[PDB]
Amino acid sequence: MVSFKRYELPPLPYNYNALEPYIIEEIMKLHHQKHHNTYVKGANAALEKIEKHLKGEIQIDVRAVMRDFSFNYAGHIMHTIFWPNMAPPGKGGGTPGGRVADLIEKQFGGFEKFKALFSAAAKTVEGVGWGVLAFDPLTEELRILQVEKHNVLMTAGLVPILVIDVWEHAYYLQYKNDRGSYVENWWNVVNWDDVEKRLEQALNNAKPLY
Amino acid sequence: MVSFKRYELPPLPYNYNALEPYIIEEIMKLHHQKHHNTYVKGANAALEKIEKHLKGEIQIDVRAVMRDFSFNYAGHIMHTIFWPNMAPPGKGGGTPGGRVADLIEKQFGGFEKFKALFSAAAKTVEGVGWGVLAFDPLTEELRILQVEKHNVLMTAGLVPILVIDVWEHAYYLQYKNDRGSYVENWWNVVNWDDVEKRLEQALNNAKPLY
Amino acid sequence: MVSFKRYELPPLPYNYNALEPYIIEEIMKLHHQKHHNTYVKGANAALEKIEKHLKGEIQIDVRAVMRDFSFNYAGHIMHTIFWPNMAPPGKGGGTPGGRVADLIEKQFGGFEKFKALFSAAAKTVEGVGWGVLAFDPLTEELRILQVEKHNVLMTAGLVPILVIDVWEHAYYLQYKNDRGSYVENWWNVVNWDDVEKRLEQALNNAKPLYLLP
Amino acid sequence: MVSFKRYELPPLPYNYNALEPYIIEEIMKLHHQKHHNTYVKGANAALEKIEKHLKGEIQIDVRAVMRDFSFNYAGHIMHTIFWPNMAPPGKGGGTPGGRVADLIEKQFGGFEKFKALFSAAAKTVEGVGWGVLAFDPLTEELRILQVEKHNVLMTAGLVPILVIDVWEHAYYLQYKNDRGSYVENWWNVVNWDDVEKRLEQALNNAKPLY
Ligand SMILES: [Fe+3]
Ligand SMILES: [Fe+3]
Ligand SMILES: [Fe+3]
Ligand SMILES: [Fe+3]
Repeated sequence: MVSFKRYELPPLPYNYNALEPYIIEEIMKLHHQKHHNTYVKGANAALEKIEKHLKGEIQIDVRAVMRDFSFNYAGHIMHTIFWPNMAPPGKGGGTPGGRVADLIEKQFGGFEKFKALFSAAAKTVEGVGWGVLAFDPLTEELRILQVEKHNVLMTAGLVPILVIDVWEHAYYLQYKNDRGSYVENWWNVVNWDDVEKRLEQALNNAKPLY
Repeated sequence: MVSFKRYELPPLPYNYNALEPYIIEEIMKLHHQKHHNTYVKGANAALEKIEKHLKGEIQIDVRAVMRDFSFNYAGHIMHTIFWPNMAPPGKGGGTPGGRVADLIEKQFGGFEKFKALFSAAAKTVEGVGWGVLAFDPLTEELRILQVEKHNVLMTAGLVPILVIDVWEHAYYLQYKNDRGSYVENWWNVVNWDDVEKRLEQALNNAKPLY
Repeated sequence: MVSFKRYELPPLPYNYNALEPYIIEEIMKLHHQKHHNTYVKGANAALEKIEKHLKGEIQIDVRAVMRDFSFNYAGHIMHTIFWPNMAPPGKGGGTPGGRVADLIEKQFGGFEKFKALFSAAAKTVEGVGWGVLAFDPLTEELRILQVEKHNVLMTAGLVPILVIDVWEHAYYLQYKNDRGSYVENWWNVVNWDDVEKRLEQALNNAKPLYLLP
Repeated sequence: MVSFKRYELPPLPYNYNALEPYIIEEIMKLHHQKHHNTYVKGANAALEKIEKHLKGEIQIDVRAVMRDFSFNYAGHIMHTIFWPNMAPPGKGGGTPGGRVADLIEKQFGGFEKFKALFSAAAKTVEGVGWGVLAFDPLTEELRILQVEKHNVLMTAGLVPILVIDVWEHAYYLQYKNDRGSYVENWWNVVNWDDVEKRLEQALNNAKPLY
């Protein structure tokens, strides 16, 4: 038995204020340094308990520790995708090209219509959660869904390639209750290059994965 | 637009009575022909609604339809993994070798410790759900977790390689309320070569996705 | 400190085979002696942990232990209402009268419309759960809802007066996957006298719990 | 048939700035006028769909509409309890007497032990939700629990007599990520007069409902 590899906080791919005016520095700071850090620490702490259990040192509530692992792992991986999904206005914003634009044209009937559907998915998350654009390994097509918290409504298989955090902490300081305006403005920092790089990996690796 | 690719019910890799005496024919029949078919039909039905919305013919409750998609897609993919995860005793059962056994030693301290943990995870799912052995693309390590329903507690990233269905319909006609005995018996039909193939694909393809 | 009062498994109000042919003896036996008993034990086990935590004897995961309490307490109270909600065919079945019929006409446009809606609610629970007819203390009207597991989608305030268990263990041995047939057959053992009494209590007692008199 | 009685947004028992310095005016105002109002509308909108369905005027997804009703009704009743559970500091805060103090002594081993447990329950809500002190009709005793969102982990029977909102919108503008500090400060505005009156009604009324 070798000890588990610890999860690590991935640094932001841009400065804390690089997403202004659309997302303010203070949100980015809090979001990355308080919130994301906590998921990393929480996922590791769950695995530490599992380890002490396996080594016969303690007897854990397997369901409880696994619920802790699930929520914190999911928070960790969802944000790890969230950050590079965005970029400073210029590098971020506008409309996609390449392979992403092609499937969006094919599945959703154009960016316009995709954007409307994704925005509606994000805006209408009940409570806190995510709007998610995912690659389906079973059909090699794009799917849009919601995730509640970090780990509710998410499924096996589906590979998130573009996600928006619609937890209240993601916008409240700036947009107050107005999640709709947040989602509208988030489009101006979407890093279509990062998304494109993900659809590439998925088209190559996801079906041959399942 | 191109109309979404439909999901389809996979055939079982063996006859309905082939996992006897561990899982009786009537369960396998009902489970595949009734339950799994419902998920295929529901996942498609959800995507038909999204299509009509995209064609501008109807307006949908995006949240509601994506919850339907989520549950049925999850049910479909989880069962698609579940069937080939099992095999008629001989091909099914026993103790794993290869890379599966290798990381089972590294992560869990051996087959018996792993078996005990996986079994406890499976047995203690609250309500209906799944015990899941998954490959973590962020650490390239095994993780065990539970899923409730098909689409609760599941996270992005984690690739399920071995799953056990602990919904009541999976065992009740034979084991009645005794999920524990069903879980103990299920080990005798696990298709470890299938699990091995899945882990190999996961080691090859999963990490370069996130 | 004296701490907590324990939950106990109630007896059924009738023999295990008393709801036949609509619900078979085997289901009633397993459901009561194994499933319901398990919730009683689970709720008590959670309260024992909280106790030890409060005495400083251990330090629990409060979230985890409260999740266990929630699920098992909910299972216990839901089955506690479920059993007397039914009665052997004769006392059970048929159509309600009294205050329940009055509110069903007002809220739902009659019994046939109510039945169609309640049945749809029960039949379409995603995964395992309950169909629930409840009294709303804020409006003193009936409401129908679903509950998933025992403790998901349930809200504060609403007082369940008629519930149907649509967990798979409630019907599978007899109806197999055909939850629809089970739901249809279940109407034949509804104890409307029990539902009526619950509504009487709700009309008298529920509103003041929330809107102070 | 009679059209349903609509839910209405109650006024607060005090002005938006009356809970300062513990909860700032801007939070109280947004929380009441935006958040609570939205639940009232959401619960009414779900009931209207049910009505139109019953009148044979529209098609509904019964599950979806009932999920909408559940969430919004729950948000409404929980905030309806939340507001009078608080009072301007002076009338609010301090230490309970009467029947509430008596049960706190007998069950939790006194106020400080109760406060520590309730605070722990509130602080550790996973995602958004509520810390709840409820009266249990089966035992005529107090119980503590968490609720996630407004309508997850709540059970039948239990009557909330004291609740704390730990949705991020309840604290984020003032306390940022520091929910712990919010929970600690909230004790200074607890209206124990209100809690005592709720308990007295529950002692009188709750058990016979079941
Ligand atoms: Fe976040
Ligand atoms: Fe299944
Ligand atoms: Fe049951
Ligand atoms: Fe709130």
